[PDB]
Amino acid sequence: MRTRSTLTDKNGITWYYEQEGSGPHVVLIPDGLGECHMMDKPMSMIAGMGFTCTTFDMPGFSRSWDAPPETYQDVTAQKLASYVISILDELHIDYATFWGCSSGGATVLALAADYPERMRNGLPHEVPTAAGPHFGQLLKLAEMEDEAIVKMLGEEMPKLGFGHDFTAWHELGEEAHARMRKNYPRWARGYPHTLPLSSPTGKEDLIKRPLDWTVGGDTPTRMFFDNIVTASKAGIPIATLPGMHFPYVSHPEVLVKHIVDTTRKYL
Amino acid sequence: MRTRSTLTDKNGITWYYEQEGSGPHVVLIPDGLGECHMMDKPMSMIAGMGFTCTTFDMPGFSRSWDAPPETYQDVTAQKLASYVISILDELHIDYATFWGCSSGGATVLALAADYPERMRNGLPHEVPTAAGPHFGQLLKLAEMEDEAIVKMLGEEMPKLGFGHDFTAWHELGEEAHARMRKNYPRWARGYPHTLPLSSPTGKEDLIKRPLDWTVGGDTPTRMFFDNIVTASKAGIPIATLPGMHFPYVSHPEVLVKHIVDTTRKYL
Amino acid sequence: MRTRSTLTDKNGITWYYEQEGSGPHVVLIPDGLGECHMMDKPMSMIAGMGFTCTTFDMPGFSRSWDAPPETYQDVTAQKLASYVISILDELHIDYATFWGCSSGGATVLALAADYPERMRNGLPHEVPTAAGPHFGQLLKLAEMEDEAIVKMLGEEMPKLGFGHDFTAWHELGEEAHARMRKNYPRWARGYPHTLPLSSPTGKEDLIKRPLDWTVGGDTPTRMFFDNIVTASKAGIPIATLPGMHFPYVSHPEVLVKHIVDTTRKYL
Amino acid sequence: MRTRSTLTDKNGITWYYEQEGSGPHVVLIPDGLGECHMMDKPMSMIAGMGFTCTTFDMPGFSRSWDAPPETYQDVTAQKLASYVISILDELHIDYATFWGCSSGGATVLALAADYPERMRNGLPHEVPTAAGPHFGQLLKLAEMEDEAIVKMLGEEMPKLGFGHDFTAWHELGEEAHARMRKNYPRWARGYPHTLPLSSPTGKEDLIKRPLDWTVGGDTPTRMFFDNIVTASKAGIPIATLPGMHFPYVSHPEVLVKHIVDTTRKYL
Repeated sequence: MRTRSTLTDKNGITWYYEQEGSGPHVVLIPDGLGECHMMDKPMSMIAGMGFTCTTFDMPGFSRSWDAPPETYQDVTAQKLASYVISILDELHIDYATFWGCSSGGATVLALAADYPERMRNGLPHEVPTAAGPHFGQLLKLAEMEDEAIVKMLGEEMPKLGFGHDFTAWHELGEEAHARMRKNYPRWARGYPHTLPLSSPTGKEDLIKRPLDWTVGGDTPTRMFFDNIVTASKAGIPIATLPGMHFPYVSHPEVLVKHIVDTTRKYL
Repeated sequence: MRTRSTLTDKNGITWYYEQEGSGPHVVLIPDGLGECHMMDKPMSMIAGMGFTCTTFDMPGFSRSWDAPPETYQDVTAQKLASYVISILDELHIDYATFWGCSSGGATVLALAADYPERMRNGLPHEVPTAAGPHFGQLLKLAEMEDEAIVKMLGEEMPKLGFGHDFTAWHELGEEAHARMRKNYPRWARGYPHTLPLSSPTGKEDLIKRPLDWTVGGDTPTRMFFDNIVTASKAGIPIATLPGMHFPYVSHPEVLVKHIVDTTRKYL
Repeated sequence: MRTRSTLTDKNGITWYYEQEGSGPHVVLIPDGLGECHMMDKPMSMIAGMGFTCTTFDMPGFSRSWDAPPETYQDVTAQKLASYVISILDELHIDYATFWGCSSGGATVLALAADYPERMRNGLPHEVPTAAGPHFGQLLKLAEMEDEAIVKMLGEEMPKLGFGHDFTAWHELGEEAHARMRKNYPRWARGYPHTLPLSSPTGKEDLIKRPLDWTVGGDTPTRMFFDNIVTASKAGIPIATLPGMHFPYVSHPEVLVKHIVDTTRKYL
Repeated sequence: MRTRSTLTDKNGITWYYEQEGSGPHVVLIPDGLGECHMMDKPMSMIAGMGFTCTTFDMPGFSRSWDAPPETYQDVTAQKLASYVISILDELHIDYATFWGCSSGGATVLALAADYPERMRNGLPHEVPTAAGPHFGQLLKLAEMEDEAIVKMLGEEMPKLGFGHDFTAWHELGEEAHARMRKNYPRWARGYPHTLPLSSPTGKEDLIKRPLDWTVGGDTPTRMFFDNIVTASKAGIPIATLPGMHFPYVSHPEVLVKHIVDTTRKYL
């Protein structure tokens, strides 16, 4: 069923990746934490609908930890899109539906803007576009702390702040949380400062390929208000889905329903 | 300071009203509960900025409870707008800034659509427009229950669902909560089933007068998402202010700052 | 089934009281708030088991608030016991089971100590014996504040501090909370400073009559730890029943089961 | 500094142990999870008071998991006491103060009952003595589930149920939580069926050595009510300390103050 492997890109990234199913390609880009096990529960549900689903740990994170520092420092949506294109090319994928949340969502936008020939349709979720607007207060200062306390402020927050199902978030498992531990400071040093102003949100870029922009049902309106305003002004289908920042974690069944339903409209 | 009185208008409504300050007129329309004491803390702060602030209990609610049944049964935004115009005329207010949340917001829009000559600028907050767009549990069924259980289901829900400031929600005082208890079943019989369909949200009505549409910063996105989409597509300035459904209760200082700042742009 | 009245005893207290049922007498003494509507749901369930249940508002509180200041200032367990004896005499009760929580529980203990001829068996719940028993807020300080802020510190804390069944706490209804609001400053001025030192907890006094001492199952252990230690060292049957400080509000059915079961062992 | 090593005892247990400081011996036995990193913050604070502190992971758990199945199946307080005696002998500790919570507390009691010559004074906390003196699901059924879901109900419950300082509980770190993951199913299969009944709580056993029995300040009264009743009836010093089930995690400083003060009274 699920297959796992490791492979290297000309960039020097040693990716860990997972695939399951057959049919049209769906690519699940993780959020900033870069832990693809968050997709573990949804993927089977997606693949069962007649799709081959692919995911991977992000460069420098979890089992993709063997990567050059430039791939997880000063990170931009454009660089992440290039990395996704690389791993995706190496996996002999031609053209695909892309899901992404947070920085991954930014990546999705960068994929729509700059590689439209490779996208059937895009699904971004809660894209950060402002300095500080991802959880609550400025993450952009967390880099000043020592690693242990960075991981401790981060793993102490994710449950109530956005991943608001303690049994599911914790159902990710202990090996995954141990990897996320080491992911937190790398994310804080490379993902908060640089990602927000790089999400391509211009009308023409958002319109190049079919785009379904979503927001967490229980997320406070102010966090990703700008997403809604931008999408609706650009004419992008914008909607809410159950959960907050990790709909695939807190509500895997509704996440797969949304993924499949949207993908089916653009086959 | 605060002046209070009771007066009858031609509809047969014996209004209770409050006024404070001097200067341009600001009218604070209550939410569906119709209890104007929720504005008690904000009003002084607004009036201190050089404004005459007027509020009142809604027909059939609290100290305006002595009113004909049609004024609080099968309630529509149009009926509420006519009642507000009546009380505004008798207080001989010519033209005013109007604030309204929920049904009051629906009233404000109805005031923009059908009485634009009387409105200087409008402020609606969290306008109900759908049978499902509400952070409760299908209000439109509550009318089937007994009065006591309607009021107790009511008073248990808005404190965390609609205010999220328990000490502030509760500082309203017990005479006010005593009125609100008796308001709850009347609200359930007359405000959930008829009011959502009646808010005029067409572009043409929304553009007649200056309009600042707001949503609670801490409201989860799905509750009034439609408000955001509609306002942004129509070109209406839309933003978030601290609080949820009762910003004047949970966050009075920022509520008055918002009211004053917006009103000052349109004198 | 319920009968209500008012009557005056020799102290000058104008009591409000309620009675229901027939059979052996059970008297439910309120907690410090002195609001007998907290027993509204339990009483019927007790009365249906073949008992006439009597309750009343405490002197100076709710509908018994027309009372001399001496009856609700510098309050002691002994004074409360004498008042309860007076009201019971006027109601032509000779002999009865007594329930009491907090100061009422203190009253029960004093009734066991000084009026053993009048009680068949006693039930006290979470009797305060120390200064500022509650962990977080020092009740012994509330008297320094003004009435509004006292009532707001009170009505705002009891719900999660004392009941943790919010839907039950307010189904008490509007009038009950309206009375309790005004009860708070009187309780704060008269009940935290003097009641804890007056509970008769000597071995011989606790043994004069059958005594079942209870603590809320969900109460933090330290709040009424002393109750457990004292009762168990004296050989008094001590157990917990569902709820915290207001078991008759949060858990009426198990409260009535406990009252009936214990009373049934001593007719 | 803290010293770390591994060693083998006659039972076939590959123990991981930690030691710090000099002076009289204080031994900190883990709760059922058997993870001694929970003592990481307290130990230094104890050592600074002039004590050599020793702790270890319990057989079959965390870094002591390489152990024969009999040491973590059908676990009794007596077996755990014998294992603890083995590890203390191997570290050539003669006589010491022992702290223990939950099963570790049961062990402490078993050490007082059956090895009193080795105990300076004993400190047990929240000893399980019944199959049902908690709130929710019967722990004795958890073994019927698959390991992943066993770990998932455990890690999802204790943070708010037993160890309630989420920032501290999570401050344990991810390597520790990764070990605790694999600890959960072994605990469920070997610790809840058999342990509650093996704690020696008879008066004669409890009096053999100085014993201070404690309960969590914020623990609900019903969880370890039996502990309070038993200790008070036997004449054992019984008191509350800040926290719930993991005081050394949630409130390390006061845990260390308690350990040191009690130990110093019996040096």
